[PDB]
Amino acid sequence: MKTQVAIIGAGPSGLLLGQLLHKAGIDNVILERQTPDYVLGRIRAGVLEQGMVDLLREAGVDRRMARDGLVHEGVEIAFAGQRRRIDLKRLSGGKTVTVYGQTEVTRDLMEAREASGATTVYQAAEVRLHDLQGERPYVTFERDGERLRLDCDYIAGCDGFHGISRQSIPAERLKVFERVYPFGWLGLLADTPPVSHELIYANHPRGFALCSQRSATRSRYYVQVPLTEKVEDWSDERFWTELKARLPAEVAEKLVTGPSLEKSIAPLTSFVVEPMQHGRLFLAGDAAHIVPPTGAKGLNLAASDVSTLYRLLLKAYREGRGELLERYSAICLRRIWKAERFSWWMTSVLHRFPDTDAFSQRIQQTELEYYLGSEAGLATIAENYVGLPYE
Amino acid sequence: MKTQVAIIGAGPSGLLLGQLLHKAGIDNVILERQTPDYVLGRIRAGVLEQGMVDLLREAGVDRRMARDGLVHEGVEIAFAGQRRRIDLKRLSGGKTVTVYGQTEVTRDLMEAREASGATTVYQAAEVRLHDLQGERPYVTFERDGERLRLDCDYIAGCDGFHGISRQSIPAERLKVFERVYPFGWLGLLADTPPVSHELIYANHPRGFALCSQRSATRSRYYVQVPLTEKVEDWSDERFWTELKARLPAEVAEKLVTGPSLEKSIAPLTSFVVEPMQHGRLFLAGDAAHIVPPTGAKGLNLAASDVSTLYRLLLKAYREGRGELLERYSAICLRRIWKAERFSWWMTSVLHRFPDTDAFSQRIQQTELEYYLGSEAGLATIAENYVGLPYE
Ligand SMILES: Cc1cc2nc3c(=O)[nH]c(=O)nc-3n(C[C@H](O)[C@H](O)[C@H](O)COP(=O)(O)OP(=O)(O)OC[C@H]3O[C@@H](n4cnc5c(N)ncnc54)[C@H](O)[C@@H]3O)c2cc1C
Ligand SMILES: Cc1cc2nc3c(=O)[nH]c(=O)nc-3n(C[C@H](O)[C@H](O)[C@H](O)COP(=O)(O)OP(=O)(O)OC[C@H]3O[C@@H](n4cnc5c(N)ncnc54)[C@H](O)[C@@H]3O)c2cc1C
Repeated sequence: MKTQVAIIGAGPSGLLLGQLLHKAGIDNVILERQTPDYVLGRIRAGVLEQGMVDLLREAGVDRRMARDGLVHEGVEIAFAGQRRRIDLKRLSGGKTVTVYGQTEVTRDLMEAREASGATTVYQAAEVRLHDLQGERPYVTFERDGERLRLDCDYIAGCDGFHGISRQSIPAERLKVFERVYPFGWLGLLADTPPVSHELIYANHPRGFALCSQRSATRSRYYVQVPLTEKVEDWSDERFWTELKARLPAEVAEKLVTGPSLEKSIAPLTSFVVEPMQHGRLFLAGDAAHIVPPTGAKGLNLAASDVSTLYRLLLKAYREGRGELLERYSAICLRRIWKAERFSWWMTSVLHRFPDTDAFSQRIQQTELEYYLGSEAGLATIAENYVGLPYE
Repeated sequence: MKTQVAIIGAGPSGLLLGQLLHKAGIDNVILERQTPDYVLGRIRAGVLEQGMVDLLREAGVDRRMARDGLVHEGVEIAFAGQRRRIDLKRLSGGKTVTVYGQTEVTRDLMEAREASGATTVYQAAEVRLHDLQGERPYVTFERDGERLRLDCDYIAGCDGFHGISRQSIPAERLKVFERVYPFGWLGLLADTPPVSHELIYANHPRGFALCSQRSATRSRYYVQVPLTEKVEDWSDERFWTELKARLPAEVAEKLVTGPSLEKSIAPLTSFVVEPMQHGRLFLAGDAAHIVPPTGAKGLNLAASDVSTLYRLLLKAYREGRGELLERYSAICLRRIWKAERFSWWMTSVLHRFPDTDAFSQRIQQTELEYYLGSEAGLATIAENYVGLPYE
């Protein structure tokens, strides 16, 4: 079989890229290792930037989002017995963020792709990339025991952190920057109304806690935990008790608890690879970088990578300007490093780090007091949170 | 002998406090371990905040400063082959900083004190504090072999980092926060015109460099060096060569070099003690806290401590409101921690740290790119640099 753009991965990056290209008349095939069900089971993201919201509209998949998404104008940070609200809207110059589950976005894209008739191969096993530096690269995979070959012009590696694409680039061509945090986030999804109409990030002596939501009757909560913890050691009962201990009293008493629909631990890490391309292979999303969830940037960076790749591919196909593709990495990395810096900052001021001396603890506390008390300080948080401009 | 306020230390803190109190009619005695000459030999500070400038006027010692000081409206940061100017004036809402040597400020204060006839005892050896928690504390010292006693109501410890005052407070009453940096600043004072009309802080792969000044014909330069260095290993020739290697080409070629009037190494440290008082003893300046020189806050924090102590002492004596003195520490510490956080931030983004991984190096570079490229980011630097409001 042959196509123009082969896409490895049917997570949000691959689906979004596939939809945008399909609409512009550029044929693409998506190869996914898992089943549609497995992909739909991943909870993940809840916060979307306006740029991503606009990209969904451009891809014509925003109906359900416009109806069901919750536009947030502010966010709250609680520390040392204080609760400070950051008016994102006022401080960023009118921008806001939208709360809409990653599961929902993925479902919308999958339904749109299914309807268009564009090619998608689930359970595509043993994907291998070939002749990346040639003019005719190809992808081989197994479907029901038989090895098939897919010829194409370009390959978009949208296969996440553990994908085959980043592994297909000669190791000596890549420079990796990585940082592993000494903690993870234990998350719990409950069919209960959220404790607040806005998100609450809490810095507490026992560790970080976050009150988020999915809708008016579905909440998502997180608590920082050591990497040595096992989810089976955390009953719903223990989670609720611990969550309450980390929140302000007035917030903790209005908390409606309930059984969990989902519970899991996500370890925190930062990861960046430079460059993000090799010959005809271009990496996008988690395949090229990981950000700790504290700043809500992961999916949102996947969106800007895809927006950039789609626009460069359009010029290559429609305008015959293939030279512009060499610029992909430089353009993406500028935004990636700034989002990484913000996600790192947020993580360092909201979490409890093991083996922290007295000086560092005081500085951490003073960072919050200063940034949340100064108009200039609040503005740096707000502009980064709503998301920096796309290039 | 008897006095109202005994002041330990004739550095800028003690002299400034002594002058303000004398003018308000509150008698004070200053005890200094060294000679006037030794004190005058310390180069130190070059940058003053507006609050300190205003306090000098209030103390009636601003003539020479108003004539000789240089008002700066901006400052420059050079990194990765770029030179970025921070318009302090525009970004802070009209505030600026004044460049006037600490040696000059000290000389002005010493001449003013000498003229007023207020008591100052130089070469006051073996100073000891007594009955701090009593209603009648006293100070003993030796002058020309004979031990004298000085009775007083209050004692102001303005004796710097190695003073006797902080050592006179029961160790279990104090909580110390400290951080030692793995480098020092090798400074050089030259009788040459400065390379720029504004300061240049430079982050370079070889390490930090700073281009400062004292007047139109006297410059002060610094380069970051390991703590294992000896000033005798650094000839003027080696210093100039190294300085040039760390500055942008265009700046390095306009550099007028010359023999040094003074050369010394200052190690970098952060130090805070809580509280800053014990009974009738109140600590001010370096006796209570040390900030790395990167943010130019040391002398400037000494000024706000003194301004607060003077105003509280005025109410105690003039208005009989002695209870207000219990508030000294809380008021000072709020400003101290914010200046410490800024001095720490400045130090971490401008210096080369040993054993820094690739991720940290990129984040350091991105911090500069973001803060110097965003209006909100530039404003946080500017408002902190000109100095946060006095309480
Ligand atoms: C707890 C948590 C909270 C988060 N919160 C937020 C938030 O609020 N906002 C935000 O912006 N981000 C958030 N993120 C991040 C966001 O979820 C991710 O960045 C996003 O999933 C990345 O999308 P992707 O398509 O690049 O990769 P993925 O979602 O990992 O999808 C990659 C796909 O490729 C498939 N694949 C893998 N290997 C192969 C192969 N060899 N062959 C073929 N197919 C393969 C995989 O099965 C998968 O379907 C959060 C993440 C977590 C863990
Ligand atoms: C390289 C460098 C650059 C700097 N640059 C700046 C700048 O640009 N701007 C800024 O704000 N700050 C700067 N600082 C800091 C500033 O110099 C100090 O914070 C300031 O000297 C503190 O004043 P002080 O009076 O509290 O203490 P000091 O200046 O140390 O004076 C204390 C006095 O007490 C005396 N004393 C000591 N022990 C006793 C005793 N036992 N009995 C009696 N007398 C005693 C000492 O001899 C001394 O005279 C810089 C510092 C350095 C090292």
